[PDB]
Amino acid sequence: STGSATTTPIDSLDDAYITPVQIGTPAQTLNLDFDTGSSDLWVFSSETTASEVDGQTIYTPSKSTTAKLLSGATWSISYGDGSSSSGDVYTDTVSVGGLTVTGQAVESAKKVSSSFTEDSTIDGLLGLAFSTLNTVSPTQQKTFFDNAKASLDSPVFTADLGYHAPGTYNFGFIDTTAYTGSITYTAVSTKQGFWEWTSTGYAVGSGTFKSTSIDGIADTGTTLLYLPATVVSAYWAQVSGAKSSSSVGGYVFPCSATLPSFTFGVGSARIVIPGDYIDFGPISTGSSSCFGGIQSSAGIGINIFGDVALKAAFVVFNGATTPTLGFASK
Ligand SMILES: O=C(CNCc1ccccc1)Nc1scc(-c2ccccc2)c1C(=O)NCc1ccccc1
Repeated sequence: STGSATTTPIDSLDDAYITPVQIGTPAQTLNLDFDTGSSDLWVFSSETTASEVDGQTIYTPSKSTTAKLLSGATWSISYGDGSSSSGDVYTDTVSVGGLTVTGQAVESAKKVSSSFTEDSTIDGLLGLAFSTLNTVSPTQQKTFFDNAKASLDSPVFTADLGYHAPGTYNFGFIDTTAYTGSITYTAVSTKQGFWEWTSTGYAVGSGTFKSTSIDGIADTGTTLLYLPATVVSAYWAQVSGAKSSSSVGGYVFPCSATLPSFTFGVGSARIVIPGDYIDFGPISTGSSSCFGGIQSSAGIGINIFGDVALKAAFVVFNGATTPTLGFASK
């Protein structure tokens, strides 16, 4: 089997991408944030505290004839922004572009934190990291990809995120028309539960490529590109007036600037992020100070190749017995 679905930016800055997902019988369609940095499929629901729902579409398990409460199961997650959610668990039928998994754990939110409530465009997350990170207790549950993978023509999914435009998630096949040149595959460590790999270096604009190992994760659920402070300083040094602001919480730059590209290495291959991808607009409405799309990972503990990086590439998440990651230019 295979599946394909279009993924769409939630706003004009590409802060995140949402992909429609069918849950239950009859189908309830929710727009989920496909997240290769986490492993829970969780949704706003009829059980979510009413005050914490503000425009999201909810899953109502009582209206699904295939929903079954998973007895005694709960879940609870927190993310790096201090945001969180928790609730109970149903199994139900879940489909992405007709690719169907029966018995998928659907984690129904009883509580969500303010950042989720305040974002009306995201009805939940669909995790695509490794199932070792799934938070369901006392019995850990499998991701949608793990449940689907044996049925797929090939045990893979691909992310083709657009810059200020829709893109595509494919499951089970490689669309060889979606990229240029060849796909360069690179080794993955699953020890922390992520699609963790090692970039071979970087360049800023037309500058000299620096060969240096940069360990990080391919994370579709993170907006920006988080890299070591030395690398990030090298980038922003090329933008007149750019500086790290403690109060804002990262590098800001004059909105009138033209941003240079940023290149990262995948083996001997090179992925070029155009400068415009690195502009996240005014820090507050009407400001002429703009927020940078490349930021320091110093306080994170891990580098994150988030959407800023991934959207410059066609990315293969290869879930063979020994997983690997593939990157191609596009
Ligand atoms: O958690 C993820 C992937 N899920 C991102 C997500 C999606 C929707 C809503 C909320 C979050 N990736 C990882 S791995 C490690 C971190 C991290 C980040 C900051 C501090 C400590 C750990 C993050 C993460 O939270 N990414 C999103 C993010 C939020 C705020 C600031 C930077 C990055």
